Amino acid sequence: DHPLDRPVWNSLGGPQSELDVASGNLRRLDPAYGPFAAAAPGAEAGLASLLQGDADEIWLVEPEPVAPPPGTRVIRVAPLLQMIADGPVPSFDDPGIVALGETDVPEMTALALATEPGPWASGTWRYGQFYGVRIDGRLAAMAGERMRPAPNLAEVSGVCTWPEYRGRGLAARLIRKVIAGMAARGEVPYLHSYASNASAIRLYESLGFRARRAMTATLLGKST
Repeated sequence: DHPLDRPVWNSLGGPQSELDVASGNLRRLDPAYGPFAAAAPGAEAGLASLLQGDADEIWLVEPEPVAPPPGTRVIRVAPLLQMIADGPVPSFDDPGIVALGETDVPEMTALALATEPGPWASGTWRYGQFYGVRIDGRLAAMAGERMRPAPNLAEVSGVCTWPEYRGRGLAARLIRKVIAGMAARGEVPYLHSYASNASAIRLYESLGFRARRAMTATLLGKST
């Protein structure tokens, strides 16, 4: 099957294998980076073993909903549309977009926790390159890189903008910058949207992404 059919499994067994903290037929992203996990086909019972504290949870990204094995419960199930940008990136020079780094982490963290960038843990900024835009000296918006299911695939993630800076085209410009870097390295961008986000899908289509397939994000917690 395609590397993007199991992006958590494949990234953690592939280019990002140093981020895997589990063993054997379970793969678990270092929690400093994010909440993602995956099981070998047939080995899903072991997912419960990744959930010890009462409030622990794991996100899975698979073609179908993951059934809660014994010791677990489904908290959320989110239909996704997975998209790929495998056509040429038109060049777009945008010097207002700045690379982010360690000194920006407090501000990145505030933005991420306040908006909907997806999961954001203490070390998520280390997952790959992040870019930002600053307005009145504030970090207005950001976007970055995340999973790498194979050497030539790279995920666009962490796209978020403070409400007060929305409607100015920042997200589009940040996505452009991220995919330019991927392009420079000969990598193909991909991303997930919620299937429900009609607006976002149109934005991504306008930035060169096409629908690849439906996927499902499952959030598992401990059974009560």
